[PDB]
Amino acid sequence: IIERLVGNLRDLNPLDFSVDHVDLEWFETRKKIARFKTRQGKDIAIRLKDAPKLGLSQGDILFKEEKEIIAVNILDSEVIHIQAKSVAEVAKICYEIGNRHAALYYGESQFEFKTPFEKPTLALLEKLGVQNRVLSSKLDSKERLTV
Amino acid sequence: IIERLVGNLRDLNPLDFSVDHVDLEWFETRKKIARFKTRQGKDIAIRLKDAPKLGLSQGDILFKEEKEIIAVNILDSEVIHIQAKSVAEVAKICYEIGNRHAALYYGESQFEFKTPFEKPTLALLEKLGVQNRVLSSKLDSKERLTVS
Amino acid sequence: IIERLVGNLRDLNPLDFSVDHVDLEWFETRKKIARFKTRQGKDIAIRLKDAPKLGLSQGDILFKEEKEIIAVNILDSEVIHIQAKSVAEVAKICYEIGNRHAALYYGESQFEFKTPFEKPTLALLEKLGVQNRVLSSKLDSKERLTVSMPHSE
Amino acid sequence: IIERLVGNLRDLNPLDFSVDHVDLEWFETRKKIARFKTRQGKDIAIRLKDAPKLGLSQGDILFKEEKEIIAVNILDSEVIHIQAKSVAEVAKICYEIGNRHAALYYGESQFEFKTPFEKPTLALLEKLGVQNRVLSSKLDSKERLTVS
Ligand code: NI
Repeated sequence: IIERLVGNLRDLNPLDFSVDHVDLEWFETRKKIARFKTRQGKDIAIRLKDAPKLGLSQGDILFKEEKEIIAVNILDSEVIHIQAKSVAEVAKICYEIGNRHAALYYGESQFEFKTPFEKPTLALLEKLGVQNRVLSSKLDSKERLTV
Repeated sequence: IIERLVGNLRDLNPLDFSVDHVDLEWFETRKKIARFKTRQGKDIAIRLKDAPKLGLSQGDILFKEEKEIIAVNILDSEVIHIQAKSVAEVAKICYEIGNRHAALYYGESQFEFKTPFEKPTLALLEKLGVQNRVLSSKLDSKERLTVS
Repeated sequence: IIERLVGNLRDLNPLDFSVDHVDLEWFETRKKIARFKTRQGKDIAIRLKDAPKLGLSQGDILFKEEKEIIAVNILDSEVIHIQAKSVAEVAKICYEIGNRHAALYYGESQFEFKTPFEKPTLALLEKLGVQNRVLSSKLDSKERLTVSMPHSE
Repeated sequence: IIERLVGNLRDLNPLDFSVDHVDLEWFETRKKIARFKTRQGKDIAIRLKDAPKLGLSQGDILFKEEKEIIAVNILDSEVIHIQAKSVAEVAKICYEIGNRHAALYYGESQFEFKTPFEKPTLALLEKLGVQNRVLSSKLDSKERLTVS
C-alpha cells in the first residue's frame, strides 16, 4: 500500500532497472484512494499524503526496490494542440476556452496549448480560426491550468 | 432618430466643437435600442444598423450640427488592473477569469489586462498572487475580449 | 463490432447464464464510438445505431448469443448523496449546482439526489447546510437529469 | 447620503402621506452606491450600510420628512411564469436554468417559479414541455435564488 512518491524516473535513472508502469488515463491522475493492477499483472494500492495537487504525472515512482520500480504512465489521448501567433491571441483563446469550461494545458513551447479533443472545441477554434492540429498524445497533469 | 457613426473624436478634434455626450455605463453599450437625455439636457433616441458588434466605443460620434457635438461618454468604473509577469501568467489569468464568466479587456501594454471589480475576482487574483491595482477607469468597448 | 442493445437483465434472465460484464465508469456510458476490453480477454468495439439518450445502464445486454452474455457493469465511485427537506430546498441545490455545471442524478425517493463527490460541491453543501453523506455508490444513467452542455447546446 | 432603510411601507402606514416614487428596473436594485432622478423632479444622495444582500426591495423607504416620503418603485418587465407539475420536474428545471447561469425566482403557487424573459430560456422551457406563460410583472429580489 503506497503512501508517498519516491520522485520521478525523469530525474535519472538511466533504466537500467526493471519497470512496471501503472497505466492511467489523463482524467484519472487525481484519484487518491485507489487500487490498481499494474502493467505486469502486479497489485498496488495508493493512499497518499500531500498528493501532488495538479495530479500524478509521467514517470512518478510509486515503488522502488533495489532495481525494481513502478512508475506512473499516462496513456495517450486525442488532443488539440494550439498555436497562438501573438500574446494577445493567447489571452483570447484562453478566456474563450475558459468560458467554455474545457481543460487546458501548456505546450512543449511558448505559444502552445493542448486541450482534449471535443468536436465543439474544434468548432470554436475554427470560428476564431486558430492554428491547431489533433494528435494522439500526452497531457501530463503537471502541464495543467488550475481548475 | 439618430443612426450613423461618423466615428470618434480620437481624430483630434482639439475642439473647435462644444461637446455634449450621452453617458452609458460600460455594459449599457449594447442596447440595440433605447432612449436617453444627454449631459446638457438635450433629446434624441436610437436605432441600430451595423453598430460595431463589440459595443459602443469611447467618443462614438453620434450627432453633428456645425460645431455642437452630441456623442457617447463611457463612465468610469471600479476596475481591476492586472500586470502579468510572463506569457504563462497571462494564460492562467485568462482561462481562470474567462471561466469565472467575468469580463476582460486588453490593457495598455502587451501584458496588461482590465476586468470589472468584484470581490470573488479580486480574491481569486490574490489566491494566484498576481500583482494588480484597483483603479477607477474607463473601459473601451473596443478593447473587450469577445466570447462566442 | 456492436450495433445496438438487446434489452437489459432487469428483463430476467435469471442467469442461469455467463455474463461477461464490460466495466463502465459513470461518465463513460454515453460514448458511441469506443473500444473495450470485457472483464476477461474479449475485445469489443461499439458503434451505436440509436443510442439511448441518457446513456447505457446497469447490465444492459450489449451482446446476447446463446447462453453467452455480455452486459454493462457500471463501476462505483464516491457519490455525494443528498436528502433535502422541502420543494424550496430542492429547488436551491439544483439551481446552485446547475450553475456549478455539475453532474446530478435523481436518488431513491422524491427528495433525495446524487452527485459525484468533488470538494467545492461539498464545501458549499455545508456552507448552506443540506443533509448529505458521501458514499461509495453506483451512479445509474437511467437516473441522470439531462445535461447540458454548459450554457448553449 | 442615505443609509437607512427607514423601513418598508407595507407596515401600515396607509398614506397618510405624500409619497414621491423613484423607479428602477429589477437589475438596478443591486448597488450599495450610485445616483438618480425622481418621479417629480429631484435627485438621490446615498450609500448602503446593510445593503440587504438581495438589494433594494419594493418601497424600501429611502427618505422621510413629515408626510413627505420617497421610496422605491420597481418596474414591471416581461417574466416567464413557470408551473412545474411535480418535484421531479422542479429539479430538472432549476438545474437546467442554473446551467444557463440565467436568473430565477421563487413563485407564489407551489411549483411556480419565475425567471426573466429571454428568447433562449424560453426555447429551453419548451424543449422540456414545461408549461409556462409570459407576463409583464414585478420581481422581488426578496425572491431570487442565490448562487454561492
Ligand atoms: Ni459556466
